[PDB]
Amino acid sequence: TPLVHVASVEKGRSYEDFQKVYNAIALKLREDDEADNYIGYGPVLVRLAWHTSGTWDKHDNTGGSYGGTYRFKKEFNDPSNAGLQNGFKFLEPIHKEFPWISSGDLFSLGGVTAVQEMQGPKIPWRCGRVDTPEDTTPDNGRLPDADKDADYVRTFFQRLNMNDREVVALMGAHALGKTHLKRSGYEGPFGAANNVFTNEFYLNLLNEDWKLEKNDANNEQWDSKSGYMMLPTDYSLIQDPKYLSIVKEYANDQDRFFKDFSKAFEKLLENGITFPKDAPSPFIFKTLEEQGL
Ligand code: HEM
Ligand SMILES: O=C1O[C@H]([C@@H](O)CO)C(O)=C1O
Repeated sequence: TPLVHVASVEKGRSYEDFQKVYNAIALKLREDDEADNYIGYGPVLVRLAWHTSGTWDKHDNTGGSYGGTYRFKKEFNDPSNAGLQNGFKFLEPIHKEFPWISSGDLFSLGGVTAVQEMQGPKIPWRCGRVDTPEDTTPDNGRLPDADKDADYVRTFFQRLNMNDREVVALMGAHALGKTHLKRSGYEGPFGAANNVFTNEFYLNLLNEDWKLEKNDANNEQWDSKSGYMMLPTDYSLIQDPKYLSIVKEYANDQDRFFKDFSKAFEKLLENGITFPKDAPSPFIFKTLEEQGL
């Protein structure tokens, strides 16, 4: 039997405590509005949560969000994580304000807060991740390659126990922010609204005119007449006929896309964690806007 990670709620903490940590991330998001040319820290926090979760292997329960291992040099220096140090740095003063929260809880809560605060769906979220030692840090190379096709994508995500719908849903996070040539070898915004969470990823894939080109690091990307880009793995969602059908469904139903993404994103952030029968129910946090804050 693989490793077992039992959710253990930070001693004495309840929903109100975590709503505070959320509110502090949310306030700071509002505050550092100007970053990445007025994109903000929203997207990088969404990406930080996915990457700290996306090391999971279903086969042996190694990696995943539970251990908060990104805080160790091997994981924070992962070439795939280039840039994410900004997300870490952003969450640093949050963690000094709320030092009782585990690292895994913080990184994953950062992703939740970012989505909700960019007008994304509500993402139920559970506390109880527990910091694990350095020797538990997963090796580099577990996050995906961008220069690949649909067959790669489908296989890759099987290791995260994600099916076709879950893959297409999670990839709509590429409505957010942009690629940076210095970080990934790709350059450009994915779409128009860079820090507002919509189903624009699917609509753009279908409606724009894309042209495959070599960028300034000699990597291939799909470039639109409108000035957007897609990764080869992004564009594969319309080259594969099963993916294409789901792309069309999300392009044509914002509510279903929100619903599906919420489920898949909670699932991604919870993979590898055992929650006790007596654990609290997932928390649905209020936005600042819903609190009047
Ligand atoms: C086939 C799978 C995926 C590949 C190959 C991939 C690859 C990439 C690359 C190369 C970048 C640009 C990094 C940079 O230069 O700043 C990027 C950005 C981003 N990714 Fe993905 N990604 C994948 C799936 C996902 C998923 C599942 C999520 C979250 C649910 C996600 C969220 C993001 C976000 C928010 C950004 C923009 C961050 C920013 O603006 O700094 N990606 N992705
Ligand atoms: O959301 C984002 O945050 C980082 C930026 O803040 C780094 O300074 C980034 O790349 C985004 O698009």
